[PDB]
Amino acid sequence: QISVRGLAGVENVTELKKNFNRHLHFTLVKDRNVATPRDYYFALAHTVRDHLVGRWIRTQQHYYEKDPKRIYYLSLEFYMGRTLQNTMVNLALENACDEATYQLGLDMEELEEIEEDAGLGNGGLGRLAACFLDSMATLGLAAYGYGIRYEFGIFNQKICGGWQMEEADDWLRYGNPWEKARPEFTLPVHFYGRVEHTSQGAKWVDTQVVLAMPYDTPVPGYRNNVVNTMRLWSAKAPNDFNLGYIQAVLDRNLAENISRVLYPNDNFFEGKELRLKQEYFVVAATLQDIIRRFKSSNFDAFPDKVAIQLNDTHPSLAIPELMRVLVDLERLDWDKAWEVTVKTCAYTNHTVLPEALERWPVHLLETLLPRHLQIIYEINQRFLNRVAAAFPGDVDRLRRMSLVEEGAVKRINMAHLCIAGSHAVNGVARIHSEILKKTIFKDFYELEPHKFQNKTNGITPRRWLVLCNPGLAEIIAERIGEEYISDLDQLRKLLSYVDDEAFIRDVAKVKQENKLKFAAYLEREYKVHINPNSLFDVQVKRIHEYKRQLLNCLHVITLYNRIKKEPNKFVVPRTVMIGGKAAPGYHMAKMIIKLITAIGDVVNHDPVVGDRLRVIFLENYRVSLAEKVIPAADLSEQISTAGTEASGTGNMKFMLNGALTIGTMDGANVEMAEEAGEENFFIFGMRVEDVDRLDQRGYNAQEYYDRIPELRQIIEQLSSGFFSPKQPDLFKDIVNMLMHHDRFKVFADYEEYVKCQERVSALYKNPREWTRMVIRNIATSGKFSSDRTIAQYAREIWGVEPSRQRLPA
Amino acid sequence: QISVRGLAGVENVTELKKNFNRHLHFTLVKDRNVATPRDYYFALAHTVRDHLVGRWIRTQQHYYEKDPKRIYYLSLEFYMGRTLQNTMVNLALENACDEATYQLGLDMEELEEIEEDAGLGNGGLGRLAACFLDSMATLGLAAYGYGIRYEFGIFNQKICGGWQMEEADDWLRYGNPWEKARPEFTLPVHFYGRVEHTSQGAKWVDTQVVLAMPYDTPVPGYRNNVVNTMRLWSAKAPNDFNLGYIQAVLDRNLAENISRVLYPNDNFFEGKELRLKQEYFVVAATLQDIIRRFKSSNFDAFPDKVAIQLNDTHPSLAIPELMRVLVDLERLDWDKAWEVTVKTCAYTNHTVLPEALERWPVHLLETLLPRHLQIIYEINQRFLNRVAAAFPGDVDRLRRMSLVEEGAVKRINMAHLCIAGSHAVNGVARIHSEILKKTIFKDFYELEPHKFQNKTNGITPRRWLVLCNPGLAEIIAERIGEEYISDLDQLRKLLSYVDDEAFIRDVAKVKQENKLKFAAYLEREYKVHINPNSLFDVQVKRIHEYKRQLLNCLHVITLYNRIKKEPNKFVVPRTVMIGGKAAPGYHMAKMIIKLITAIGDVVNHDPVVGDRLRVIFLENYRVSLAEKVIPAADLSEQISTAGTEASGTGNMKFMLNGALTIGTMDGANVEMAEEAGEENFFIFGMRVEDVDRLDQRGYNAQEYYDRIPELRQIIEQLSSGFFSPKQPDLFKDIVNMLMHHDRFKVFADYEEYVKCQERVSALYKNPREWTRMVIRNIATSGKFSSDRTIAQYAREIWGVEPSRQRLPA
Ligand SMILES: Cc1ccc(-c2cc(=O)c3c(O)cc(O)cc3o2)cc1
Ligand SMILES: Cc1ccc(-c2cc(=O)c3c(O)cc(O)cc3o2)cc1
Repeated sequence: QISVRGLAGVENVTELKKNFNRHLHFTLVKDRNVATPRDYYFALAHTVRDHLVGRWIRTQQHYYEKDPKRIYYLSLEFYMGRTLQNTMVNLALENACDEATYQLGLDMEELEEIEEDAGLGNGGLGRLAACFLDSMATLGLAAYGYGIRYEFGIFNQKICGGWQMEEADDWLRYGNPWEKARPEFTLPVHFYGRVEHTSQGAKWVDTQVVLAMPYDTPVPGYRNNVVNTMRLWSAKAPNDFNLGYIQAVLDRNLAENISRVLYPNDNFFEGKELRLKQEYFVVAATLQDIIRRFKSSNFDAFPDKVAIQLNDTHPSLAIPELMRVLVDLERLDWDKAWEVTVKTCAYTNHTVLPEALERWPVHLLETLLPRHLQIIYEINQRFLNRVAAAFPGDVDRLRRMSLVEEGAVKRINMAHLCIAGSHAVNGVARIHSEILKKTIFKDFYELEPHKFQNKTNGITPRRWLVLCNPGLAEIIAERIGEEYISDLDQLRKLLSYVDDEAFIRDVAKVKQENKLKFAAYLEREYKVHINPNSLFDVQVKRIHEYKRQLLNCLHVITLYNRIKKEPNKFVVPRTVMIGGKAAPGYHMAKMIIKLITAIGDVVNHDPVVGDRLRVIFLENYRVSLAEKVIPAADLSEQISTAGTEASGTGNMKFMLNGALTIGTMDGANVEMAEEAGEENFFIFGMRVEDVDRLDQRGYNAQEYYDRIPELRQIIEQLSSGFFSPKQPDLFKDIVNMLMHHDRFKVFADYEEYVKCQERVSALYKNPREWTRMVIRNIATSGKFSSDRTIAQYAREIWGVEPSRQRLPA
Repeated sequence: QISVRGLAGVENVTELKKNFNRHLHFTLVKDRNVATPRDYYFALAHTVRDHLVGRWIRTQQHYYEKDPKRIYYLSLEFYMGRTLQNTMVNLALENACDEATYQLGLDMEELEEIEEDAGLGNGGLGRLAACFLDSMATLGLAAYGYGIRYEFGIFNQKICGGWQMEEADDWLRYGNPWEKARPEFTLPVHFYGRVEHTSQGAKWVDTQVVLAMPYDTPVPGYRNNVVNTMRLWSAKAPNDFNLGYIQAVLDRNLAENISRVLYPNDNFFEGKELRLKQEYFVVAATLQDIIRRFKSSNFDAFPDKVAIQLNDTHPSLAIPELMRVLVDLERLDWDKAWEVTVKTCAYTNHTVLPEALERWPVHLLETLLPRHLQIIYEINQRFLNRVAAAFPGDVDRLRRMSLVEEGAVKRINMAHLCIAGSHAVNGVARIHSEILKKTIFKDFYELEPHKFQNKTNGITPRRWLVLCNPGLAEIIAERIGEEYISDLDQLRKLLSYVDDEAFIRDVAKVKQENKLKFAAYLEREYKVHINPNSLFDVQVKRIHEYKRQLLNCLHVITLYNRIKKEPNKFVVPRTVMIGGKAAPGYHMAKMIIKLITAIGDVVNHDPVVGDRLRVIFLENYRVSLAEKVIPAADLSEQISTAGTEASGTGNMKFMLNGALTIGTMDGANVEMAEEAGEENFFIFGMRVEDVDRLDQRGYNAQEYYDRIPELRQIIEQLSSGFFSPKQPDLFKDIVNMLMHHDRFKVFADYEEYVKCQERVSALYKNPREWTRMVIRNIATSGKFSSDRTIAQYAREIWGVEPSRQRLPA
């Protein structure tokens, strides 16, 4: 129907239908009479997968022929979402498949909805990995995603009585048609044991073996016929394992638990053994695989053929592991092995928040990875010797920079390990990268300034525009062509259309259609009635104190109280939608969810309010829900305390999809405002500098409570039980935190937020000027493409040249 | 090459090759350069599976159209072995696939060897299920095998220092291409809880739910285009299960352990909770499925549409479960529900050995299945009331016949439950069925003589002749045609060829070729040197006291001692091969294995012996090894104490494949000797009557030790450490048992065994007369086809007529 979805040729369509009917019969062992919609999804999935195979084989063949430098993206998270539509998009099969299925009397949209999300990630960090894979394939890089095939991904979130409940994400129940098991590439991973010092170096012995079995998933580039690989490792017990008999067999589960479940913490460190096992498991299996590929091309050339990107410190053990292989197994001298390691590895930092910092107790590493600890101590000694030589007598520096933290229990700072063992350390937005150099890694910067880079995050415009927002994609394509999808900078051409009446009409029309479709989706799946003519005010992201959903809650209650004070005065109608998962053990995050729903219970049922104000908690926020709600959004809420949100990526998704941003000068917000112009952005609140000023003198929340009557009223309402009639003291922990222990200074930004929100409403009253500002945002969103990001990684870190040239089909 | 393997048409071969190359590419994502032999096996497996699909869909469709009476074979064991060759055989694709693969430069035989056995069984009972499925498909019955998809089947057996070691049978590691998951047919199974008595009857509440997910495997009939279903249930935890968070996810394993591992006990009851869970799980999921199919055709008609065969007492809970559904859920009156149950269910008994009898502690059923216990007590009360009325004043009868056994702990006799709740009780050989009526079920017979039947066991001639012994199949086909494969009685026509020089030559030639091939197989896979001109003396079956491998050991040591006494005297050369698995906790069985190997260590390394005597323990005896060694055998050892082996089926396999039988008048041996003639059988030892005579007066083993010098020498050798120089007392437990606690009277049969073995050797010296006797055996083996067995089940128990008519392709 629409052009950017590709051609529906008579040949293609005939062929797709034939193969659909083939798979239904032979693959699914079903006829048309007994088939469920799930069968139909599977038939289509297999049919589309068939188009990947040739390209997948050719691409891997090609990388063998040409032997390019290989990029290894190590992450414990790949937040992939659904694969079907994305595959169709990148292969240009969407319209053909739409037509083929239509003729079979099926709605492709309905079939797409049957696919489970591969939710093998928590949030930003995980989704960045996913976007990166897409971009790396699109830019023709010989790149491999390496991670863990979790049996269970991020929990499914149910709301029960306004509270979050967690359900196991059994995503593999019905099978995964996208993966291919490679049992022939199974590799041993070792744990426990002890170190033995012989004549011929150190030997790790008496270990427990877990096997790592790889599953390969294709990563198609955008219309270039490149298909890269995501390899995820599954834990399998050896056959001699525990080998009364029955219990031995049952106890194989112990070993296989390693790949069982994704830890559901966002920007939080939990020092659990099972977590460390996951970290070693992925690192050990990957490095063996890397080295095997390399040897089928001495170690001098390793860094010319291998780049390893560490996604946060989660795979930091790659550094000691690479040393261990090089020193203990390959018998290189320390210094040479170290050179190779440093020149191979690069570290991306994702946050400065201290509770996220991985600091592993020594006693844990001692038991689990005895050899790796020795190697870490050796790295620490040699590193600290360089520091001593550069800064003679600066004993405090030595203490601050040590990989080993002294204290109650000794810990390893994995971030320090990463900086020491990497040739490049990058942040994920300009302000974040600057903060790293100014604050938490100041000492490291002073020693090795050359290591520290910026690589501002991005999002794939494939998933995050073409896929989720085809109507916007099309109207843009009608003006400026299709080239922009793989070259997002071309969106600037839209600036010359800012005074075009037809384009203004189109932008606004697409937004209205998206809103209608989302409001419909709500009624179908979660029976709730929302006004589509209202401003869609959405905050979707993990629930955190630092992300300040609470600040949003305060505004929501403010609007409510203002309506009640003056019922018969006009206000711009809003639907306020907040969505996100709390980590299961994060009490405050779980309380915030409850507050959100508790406000809804009051606001949504007040006759005086009408449909002027609605508060909706979006249940089970995940990738596939982001694809629905983001296109439908008017106002993007990016309201973290300045200095807390390293980058964000949600911010970029909304900008690309025609929502305006209300936000702080935090993370990539700063660069978005820079690109679009401050006049086209609803910037409010303290800057980083302001927060520092407040910290130096001390943050007294009472002062704000005393001086802002509107704020006082809200706190009195929370305390007295206005929002919890049956349990008047329900929200005492919220009030107490805001008043006495608020690290994120919610009250400090309250006044500027509310005022700035008034300005949003004022602009919304003028549809034409709203839409013109929207155009200025979309048209300057080009920088925030992961294509740009990966291009910068490739040139400035990995030392490879990206390519837009197509492989032969 | 050979005719019974079907046509290799130019069209067929071209088509198979095209589809092989298709699957390699699309299914396995491999090209010819990277493919392993395992890939090639998989490509062929998928290609052959493609030929099943059409027939599978049509057959199930047909059963919906015609709505025939449905047979449900409930077993906890299906010893299927490999599927590929069997599928090819039954579809007539063998030669075409041989040709197709040959042209692709591959050896099909090598690819076949890559397939894992589906070892979801222990021995006789399990293999009988498998043969039955084949026969039921071949005889056009609307039949379904129902069982458990164990993640791990019967352990793989390694010999280490002459001792059995067990390894996990991880048969699903590389995937199973034969199964199809049916998640849409997932069903809840309940455990624990408590009973609540309301106004409207009893209610089972507060239960723990496990889900049962079915996997369907095709069962092709022989060349009739019928494909029946084996449905095996897998345990899956519900998503709300245990739903800190991490542990909850990990604890899903608890629930899934139900389908994890097959209990590796042969004819032995182990009263473990996990075992009872397996028994309820398969019964609960199956009965729901049966009832669902039935309702898509009141309960009056259930037995006209449903037969349920219980394979031993393992699925005895089907009786209380059917009552529970009918009474508690469907709200039928007790008496009517009972009528339906009895008319639906039939019980096959597999042994009289008391340690095999399932006697479940009440406290276990009380906790796990509270409602089923109440129903059992109710059955018991009503049953005992009928007994009281028939035998007034016979209080002892009441005690003997009770479903509930009084004692230290109360137990339920599941065999009593089965007799009470079934319209038919059958043994598995004439002598066994008679023993049931005379001894262990005398009381039950006296009450309901009409219930007790015989159904002598059989083996499928497809697997056990055509598949494993194509050369024998062919030479038979050259004379009498191919019809015999589905009508084994036609083998009688071979009696008219007993004096044909050409046929005698052919029978002997095939035997020699089989021996050469097996002797080769030994060298390749287990580097050992055997004389192919020797008599192949084989005993393969589970290791048991009752099966008397020990008696065989005594003979072996006797031959050895005789050679040593007179080195320069001629003896017929023998290779003695004993194979079988011991249950992991069966100490005596594990000692016997050790003795066997210990004899080998002495005999096989004695220079004086030469190649006149070799003792080989066949490692990892399983279905696929039976297919190799049985065709190669000359003498079949069936030497159980009379009254112990209910039937046996190994006996029949050897008879079909041109080995002579040395054996006791036990089990089906009696009928084999009857069919072939006693003069064509090496019958020795006590009859049942003789054993009874010995028991009445008492078995004193000392008497035999005192009177038989040859026997005394052997016992002195065992005791003094002739066979265990380093550990002189290794075999004290063997000696002590034989002397003082031998339930199986090894010494009593010793003299007649050795003498009868002398007669075997004498006949072997005359090849022509040996072969003529072989022909008389093969030619009278027709009765022992499972086709005959199933035909008798169908007519005399199930009330359905078998059919040899083909379905349209
Ligand atoms: C700034 C900031 C960041 C993260 C957190 C956080 C995140 C968690 O997931 C979390 C948890 O699972 C258990 C717990 O006891 C505390 C926790 O705290 C708090 C504050
Ligand atoms: C006649 C007869 C039959 C079966 C057995 C038998 C079989 C077993 O599997 C077994 C076992 O696993 C553990 C054990 O302690 C004893 C056992 O005894 C013994 C004698």
